Amino acid sequence: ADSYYDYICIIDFEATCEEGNPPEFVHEIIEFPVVLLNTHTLEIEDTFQQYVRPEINTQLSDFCISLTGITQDQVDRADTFPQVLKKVIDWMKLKELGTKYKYSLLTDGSWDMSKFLNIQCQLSRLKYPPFAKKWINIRKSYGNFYKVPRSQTKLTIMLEKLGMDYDGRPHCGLDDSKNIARIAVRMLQDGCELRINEKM
Ligand SMILES: Nc1ncnc2c1ncn2[C@@H]1O[C@H](COP(=O)(O)O)[C@@H](O)[C@H]1O
Ligand SMILES: [Mg+2]
Ligand SMILES: [Mg+2]
Repeated sequence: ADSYYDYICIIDFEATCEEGNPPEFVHEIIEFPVVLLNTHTLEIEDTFQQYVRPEINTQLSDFCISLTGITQDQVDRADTFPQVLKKVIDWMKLKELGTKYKYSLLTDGSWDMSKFLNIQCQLSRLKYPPFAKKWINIRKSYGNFYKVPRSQTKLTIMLEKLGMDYDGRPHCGLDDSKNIARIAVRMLQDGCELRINEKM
């Protein structure tokens, strides 16, 4: 398996939303998961998961709660986005990412990590983190490696094509991140050289 990176960090956010995806509703991140994939052992070595308390639209819609399974009380008890991002940065530093170990972020598309983070950093008046400015977009990697159209790189289809079931609850951010990590593991086992393929 490709050992170009020592670790791959999979991040797939959940955000506030309304039914019908209205463009005037401003998204806030409500779940910040990180799955740490060891490229040498091909094991998920560790995970990070925190909910995040939205401030612009504090009350989750019924649609959002139904979609993600995240409840109002779970976000009520959560820390602010700046506090959660601080914890993520600490955790990554603890894992020695970017110092002892070479690493990349891996995502399920541009929206699913970068655009939500971009919106949220605007809202929180934070710099968009340089470490998140490039990533492996696994839909692009999968499409190019298995030679399938974009229509066939939906998360459930990627799993099904490879003889895998979805493990856990779809639209739980940590569970989606884990399933994306499972696909990445199989791609590495299959001989794919996963590489950064998208920049902001
Ligand atoms: N069907 C949908 N309708 C409205 N928003 C959605 C829908 N699917 C996903 N989203 C939004 O996009 C986020 C990430 O999607 P996902 O990674 O599939 O859970 C969700 O947390 C929602 O904010
Ligand atoms: Mg996603
Ligand atoms: Mg998700």
